Amino acid sequence: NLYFQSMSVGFIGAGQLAFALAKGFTAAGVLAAHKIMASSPDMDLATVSALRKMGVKLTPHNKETVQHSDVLFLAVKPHIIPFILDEIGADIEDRHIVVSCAAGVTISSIEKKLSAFRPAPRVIRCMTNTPVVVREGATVYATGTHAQVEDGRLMEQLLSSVGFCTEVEEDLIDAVTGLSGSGPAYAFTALDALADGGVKMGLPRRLAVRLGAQALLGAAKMLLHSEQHPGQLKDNVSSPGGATIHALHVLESGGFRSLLINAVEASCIRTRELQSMAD
Amino acid sequence: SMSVGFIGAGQLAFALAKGFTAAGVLAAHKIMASSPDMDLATVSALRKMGVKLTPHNKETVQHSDVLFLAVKPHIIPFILDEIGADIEDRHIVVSCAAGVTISSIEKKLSAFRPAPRVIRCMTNTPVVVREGATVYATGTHAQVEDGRLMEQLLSSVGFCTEVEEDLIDAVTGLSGSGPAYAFTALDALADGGVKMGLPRRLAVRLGAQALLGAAKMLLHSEQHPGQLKDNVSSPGGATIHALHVLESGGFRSLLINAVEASCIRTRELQSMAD
Amino acid sequence: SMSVGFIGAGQLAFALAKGFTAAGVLAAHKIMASSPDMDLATVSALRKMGVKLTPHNKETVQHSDVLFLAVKPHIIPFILDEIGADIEDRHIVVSCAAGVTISSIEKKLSAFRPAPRVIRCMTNTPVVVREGATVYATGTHAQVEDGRLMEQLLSSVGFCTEVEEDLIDAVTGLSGSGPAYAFTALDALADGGVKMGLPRRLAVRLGAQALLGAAKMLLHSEQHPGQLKDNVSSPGGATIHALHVLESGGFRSLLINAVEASCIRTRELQSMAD
Amino acid sequence: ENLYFQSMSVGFIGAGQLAFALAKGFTAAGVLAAHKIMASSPDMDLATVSALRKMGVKLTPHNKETVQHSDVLFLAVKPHIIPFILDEIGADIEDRHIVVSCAAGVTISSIEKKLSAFRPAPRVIRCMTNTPVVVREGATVYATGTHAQVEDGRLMEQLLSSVGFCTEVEEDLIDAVTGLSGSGPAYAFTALDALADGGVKMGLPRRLAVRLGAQALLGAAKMLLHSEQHPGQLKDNVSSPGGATIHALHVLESGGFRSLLINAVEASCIRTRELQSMAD
Amino acid sequence: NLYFQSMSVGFIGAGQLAFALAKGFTAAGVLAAHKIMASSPDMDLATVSALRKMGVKLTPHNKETVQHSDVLFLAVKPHIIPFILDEIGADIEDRHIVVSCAAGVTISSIEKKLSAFRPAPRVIRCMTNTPVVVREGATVYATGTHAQVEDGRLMEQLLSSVGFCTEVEEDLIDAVTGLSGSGPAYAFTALDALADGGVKMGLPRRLAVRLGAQALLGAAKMLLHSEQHPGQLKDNVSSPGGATIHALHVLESGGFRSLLINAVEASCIRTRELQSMAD
Ligand SMILES: NC(=O)C1=CN([C@@H]2O[C@H](COP(=O)(O)OP(=O)(O)OC[C@H]3O[C@@H](n4cnc5c(N)ncnc54)[C@H](O)[C@@H]3O)[C@@H](O)[C@H]2O)C=CC1
Ligand SMILES: NC(=O)C1=CN([C@@H]2O[C@H](COP(=O)(O)OP(=O)(O)OC[C@H]3O[C@@H](n4cnc5c(N)ncnc54)[C@H](O)[C@@H]3O)[C@@H](O)[C@H]2O)C=CC1
Ligand SMILES: NC(=O)C1=CN([C@@H]2O[C@H](COP(=O)(O)OP(=O)(O)OC[C@H]3O[C@@H](n4cnc5c(N)ncnc54)[C@H](O)[C@@H]3O)[C@@H](O)[C@H]2O)C=CC1
Ligand SMILES: NC(=O)C1=CN([C@@H]2O[C@H](COP(=O)(O)OP(=O)(O)OC[C@H]3O[C@@H](n4cnc5c(N)ncnc54)[C@H](O)[C@@H]3O)[C@@H](O)[C@H]2O)C=CC1
Ligand SMILES: NC(=O)C1=CN([C@@H]2O[C@H](COP(=O)(O)OP(=O)(O)OC[C@H]3O[C@@H](n4cnc5c(N)ncnc54)[C@H](O)[C@@H]3O)[C@@H](O)[C@H]2O)C=CC1
Ligand SMILES: O=C(O)[C@H]1CCCS1
Ligand SMILES: O=C(O)[C@H]1CCCS1
Ligand SMILES: O=C(O)[C@H]1CCCS1
Ligand SMILES: O=C(O)[C@H]1CCCS1
Ligand SMILES: O=C(O)[C@H]1CCCS1
Repeated sequence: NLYFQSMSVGFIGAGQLAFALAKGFTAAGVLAAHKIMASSPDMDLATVSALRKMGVKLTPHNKETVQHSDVLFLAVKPHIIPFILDEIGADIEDRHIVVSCAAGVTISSIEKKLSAFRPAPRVIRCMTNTPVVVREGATVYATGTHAQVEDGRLMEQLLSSVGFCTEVEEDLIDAVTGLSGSGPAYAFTALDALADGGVKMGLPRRLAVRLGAQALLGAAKMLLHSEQHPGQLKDNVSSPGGATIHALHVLESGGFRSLLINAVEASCIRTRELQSMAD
Repeated sequence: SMSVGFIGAGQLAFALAKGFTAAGVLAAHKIMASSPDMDLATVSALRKMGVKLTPHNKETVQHSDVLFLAVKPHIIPFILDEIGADIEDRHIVVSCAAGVTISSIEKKLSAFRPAPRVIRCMTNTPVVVREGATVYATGTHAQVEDGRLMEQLLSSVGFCTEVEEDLIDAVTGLSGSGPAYAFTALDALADGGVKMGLPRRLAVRLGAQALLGAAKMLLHSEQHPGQLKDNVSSPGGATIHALHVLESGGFRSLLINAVEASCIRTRELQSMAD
Repeated sequence: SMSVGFIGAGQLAFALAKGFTAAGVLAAHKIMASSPDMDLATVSALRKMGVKLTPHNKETVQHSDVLFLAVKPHIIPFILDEIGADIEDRHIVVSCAAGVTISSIEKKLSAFRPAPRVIRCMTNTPVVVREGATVYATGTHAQVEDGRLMEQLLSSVGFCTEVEEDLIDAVTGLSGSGPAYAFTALDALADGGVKMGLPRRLAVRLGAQALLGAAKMLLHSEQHPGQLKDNVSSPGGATIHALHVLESGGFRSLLINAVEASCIRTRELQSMAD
Repeated sequence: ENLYFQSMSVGFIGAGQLAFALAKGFTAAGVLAAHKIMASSPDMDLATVSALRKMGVKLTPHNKETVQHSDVLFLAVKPHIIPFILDEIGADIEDRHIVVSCAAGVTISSIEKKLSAFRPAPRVIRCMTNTPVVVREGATVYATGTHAQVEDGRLMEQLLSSVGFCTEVEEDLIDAVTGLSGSGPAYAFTALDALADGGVKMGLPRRLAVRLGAQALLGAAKMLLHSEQHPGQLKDNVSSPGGATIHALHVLESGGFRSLLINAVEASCIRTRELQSMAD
Repeated sequence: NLYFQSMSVGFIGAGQLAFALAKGFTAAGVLAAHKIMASSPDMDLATVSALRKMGVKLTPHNKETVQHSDVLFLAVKPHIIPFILDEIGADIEDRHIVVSCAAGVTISSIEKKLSAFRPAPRVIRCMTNTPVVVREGATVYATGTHAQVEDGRLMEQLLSSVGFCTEVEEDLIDAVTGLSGSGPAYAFTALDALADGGVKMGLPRRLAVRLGAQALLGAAKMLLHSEQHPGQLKDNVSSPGGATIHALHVLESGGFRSLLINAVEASCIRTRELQSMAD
């Protein structure tokens, strides 16, 4: 029974993430679409067209988003953030909570830019992922220097309506980016390959995609609702000498586990590397 | 009414001049190319087509309105110092050299006359069959009509779109080097056909036709390349068995490696220039 | 004046009917296709084009002069037992099924009427953009004009040549499965473009255009694919660096592996049929 | 012929494998009398020295004697020895000398800098050759230095063409030539050893396998040199569809055979550049 | 000063090998081109066009080649040999020496076919390679049951005019096929790759191809003219710590030697496998 009646939300940037969050927020019923505004310099985007059909207000002018909004999501690519902050810094007011969703971009770099215009900008940094669009996101956030305690509580309330959400220290966010930020892409890759495996063994592609996705969804839910180690859940599937343990062996023979560690590491390191180039 | 020149009379200049004249947008007599070796195979070819040839880059500049630089990247600075005093208000200088930045070209030419009109492009050899892939970036002093003239000319020999200059090194790694990746693949596919009993000539023809048709399908489709792949393979069938052996060798990762390596080498060469 | 039927209304039947009608060689109303699932996506598409649809394979046979079999290979014997008593002296039966031999088809149809006119072909999905690659072999009772009619029809949607039947399983591994190899390559090349900073849409477009143009160059050239590769790479340049990383992963061997695996699976499936 | 009646005196500083191979080639070509060649080394107990002596080449421990004897003077010592050599006999280089450095990686610039401290216009040529000059099938490139006369390059090409292929190049290609044709014979000997092992594994006597493998390589190389066709086209002409050769080419491809040869040319070229950076 | 004045040579098959041998024989001066006849069912072949320009007599009819010829080379693909022998078996005469160049095809299988028409066919089996076209071939031959001692001597004389030639026991020929029969293709592959290596390091392709080919030619000649082991010749190239030994290491790290053994083995095994399918 959650609903933010006095809250206006804006998105600077109207792409994949702004669409996913706006769709998730409106489906959760915590925000009416007409209380959301998004800005983009390209109104011929498929996400812009989708946001319009939801009822979200659209404008080319970032200043209009700022003037409309209380909670302001920065949903542009990381290298665009400093340009955005230069553009609307003079328009940030005491009432604004600035939530940066940009990969890698530090609270410090945002606060430095905005502080040149008005002291004490209220800044929150978050890392989320596209499954907020089906209200099953994974979101972490860190509060900035001037964020009030009620600001973090409000953001956790809002972002919990579209999936898991918890506060972290900011120095964990680049690693979260490599795990759950990039994570859905690892899963989409895995599901494409599992479906290819099903097709190879005789299944129609449509059925293979449905079954592989249901298997992943079910297993993830089991782990979330269980207190047992994933190794123990794995042990429950494989009967001695059976089909599953034969398949697990071929995964191990290819270093399957190491590839996933490699992936989380590479996304995290690239996230750190990009920000060091920014600074 | 346009007059076009090429500094350099090698593979790219031939490919572009053959495409332009085949497209009809340019008559061979409006094209002049220069090279210090007038006994080159490509120079002989351009002569048969009707293109004017000269050893003197100054003559090419004097006749051209649009001037293409089609020499190797390390030669661009030498060329710019030889012809810089000959550039005029009318000239559009189109650099085709891999890696060479608009800034480096504009710096050299500005020592002689301010506001040189510079465009940088990355194209590829299939312009010779009017199926090239071309991107271009406009310089500080290019007029808006300069970019439109450029896009009109290069669209006649393939795909053409404007990009920001900071994308061009990556384009080089993808569509600039791309034809070589395809020629390697076609040689190997033909070897596979021969191993399974096909005459070499038929294998080359079938492999090339298969790649051409698939590329055309993807260009004409709004569907994802993975969806088009799913349409080929029946469950349990021959295609999905072959796709597995490609995946087992990391086929996808090799092509990613290639684009990266070409792009990185392009960036590395230009850092050496600067 | 020709009437064409398809038994099966799936991906291949759609692709061939779209190519035929786009080529102008066949009006959509002269084509009938049958399928047991009239709520298929491809069946809806054929209906929009003007193709006649029916659930009854007998109706397709009754209207067709040329009859394409475009069902999965394990279904061919079932189809031949359902329609065998309906084949006539006028019919040319064109089997498109992977692996299925002319001998197996002629044996089944001969139980009903002697001298069935049978042609086996291997084509691919790019017939839908009239750039298919098709081979065909004529059966024991096909007249000489039957092969010429077949080549005329299939040349309208791509390359077409007659082969001995014992080459068709290898052709399957090369140009039949080939589009899937190209779609995989194009997905990966686009990923490489994105890694180096290109938007995904531009990377897909440039990669596909590069492969299309290179394939067209090879088809229009008498030069060896290795010679065309040599023309792309400058000494020390970006392309030769990328070619090295392809060679280091055994890129060529993977494509040979793929053709072999598809051909072998085709042979294996037909041995299972027999 | 014309070079023979030129009665050239040749010297080698260094009496090792390259000096032996060149001396053997020049004398077998009839361009030089063995006794018009002089070679020096501090180690007069080397096998190459005994072979040179048996040939009739003049041997001396004293590099100055080689210089004074010579009209064309080959520097055939290890790359890191070249600067010591140039310090030692630099004062003995005369205006009549053509100094030909064979040393891997050593630049014309580095040599001219040493020698210019003594006479102002030392005539320097840099070359890269290989051991098959010993059977007059060498592969040789050379670049002319700042003060080499046009006749000096032509004389050098005449001389080195008598023992194989020879062509002028820009100096900045020579490190790459080193990795290809300089080191190349060692790749070929490795390949010939391995091909012979393959012959032996399949049942051939070793002597026959070595002979057939070497003859195969020689004939294939000669074909390519005498053909205007691409090596891939010549390869295509060997393999029938489904046949033995295309099966063998597949297993080469599956091992990255091509990439190994690229790796080798690269590795030798890079090592050549890396040593010279250590020098300069 | 060799010349076979009373010898007429025929080729059944007018493809790559017939062209290479006819070009080699005529360049050696041991045969006039007009004393050579070749037959093929396809007179629109590039090799047929090349043979015509040399002066070689051409016919579509294999029977004409047989009637013209004394020495008859079978230069068709191995699976065509039994069809050929059926076709012209009745036309073999006492004077004919039948030389089969077909990979894998045994003397026994040829003699069995031809003996059904006339006893004691004179059969020689040979394995050669395309460098006979530059008179640097590598050829072995085995004499059949009814070949006279002068027949082998004559064939060794003829084939020695286009390269190395020696007699072997027939059971060595499949292995020779894997080594020197297929060998030129291994070399063309190696030269293409070496040239790519030169281009990568800055050489023009034309120069790189010329230098790589000269290097291989020179090294092979050195080995042929030396009594030393190839390992010893290799040692003479590499100075301690130098460029060559660095390159040899990277070849060894990739198992370069094993790939060449693999190749000879695979060609030999395929040659045996094909013939077992023939029989
Ligand atoms: N897509 C994902 O999976 C997630 C993305 N993120 C972060 O969200 C941000 C955006 O990601 P996507 O939405 O995927 O990017 P996207 O590229 O889909 O949308 C980007 C939007 O920014 C707009 N834009 C460009 N310049 C602008 C300007 N000057 N003012 C306003 N809008 C401008 C573009 O027109 C486009 O609408 C990035 O920083 C990314 O790290 C974080 C979590 C997950
Ligand atoms: N060939 C390709 O696939 C493409 C090449 N490019 C770029 O085009 C340029 C040349 O490419 P290619 O034509 O392949 O090189 P190329 O080597 O075939 O032709 C180069 C031409 O420049 C001439 N040249 C050398 N010095 C000269 C001088 N001082 N004045 C005038 N002409 C001179 C050479 O004689 C030769 O004719 C390079 O910058 C390359 O990056 C870009 C896209 C594709
Ligand atoms: N899709 C491709 O890339 C190509 C496929 N082929 C061959 O074409 C045939 C089919 O290929 P796709 O169209 O991809 O299969 P598909 O599965 O897309 O269409 C198969 C059609 O057969 C219909 N069908 C099933 N049982 C039937 C019956 N008893 N009577 C009539 N119709 C029936 C199915 O309902 C479906 O519409 C296969 O033999 C395949 O080897 C050959 C070349 C290329
Ligand atoms: N061996 C080869 O394959 C080729 C060698 N080269 C170059 O030729 C040069 C020598 O090569 P190798 O003859 O193989 O070396 P090597 O070591 O066989 O002969 C070197 C000779 O230098 C002599 N030497 C050492 N210090 C000396 C000094 N202070 N004064 C005079 N002589 C001295 C040694 O005693 C020995 O006789 C090297 O620079 C190498 O890069 C280049 C082309 C091919
Ligand atoms: N190309 C090579 O590197 C070498 C090939 N060989 C052997 O030589 C034989 C031929 O090899 P290539 O010449 O490369 O084949 P190829 O395919 O170049 O020439 C084959 C010739 O046979 C002709 N032919 C087909 N049916 C015929 C018939 N019924 N009567 C007469 N001629 C007919 C074809 O029209 C063509 O002219 C094969 O058995 C092969 O094993 C042996 C040593 C080396
Ligand atoms: O014992 C096994 O592995 C079976 C149970 C899980 C699916 S297969
Ligand atoms: O894989 C399949 O189902 C067939 C499709 C066309 C070539 S093989
Ligand atoms: O490799 C090269 O020399 C350039 C050719 C076009 C793309 S990069
Ligand atoms: O077709 C082939 O591969 C044979 C040719 C000569 C060596 S084996
Ligand atoms: O010592 C070395 O390896 C040099 C001699 C051969 C070419 S490079």
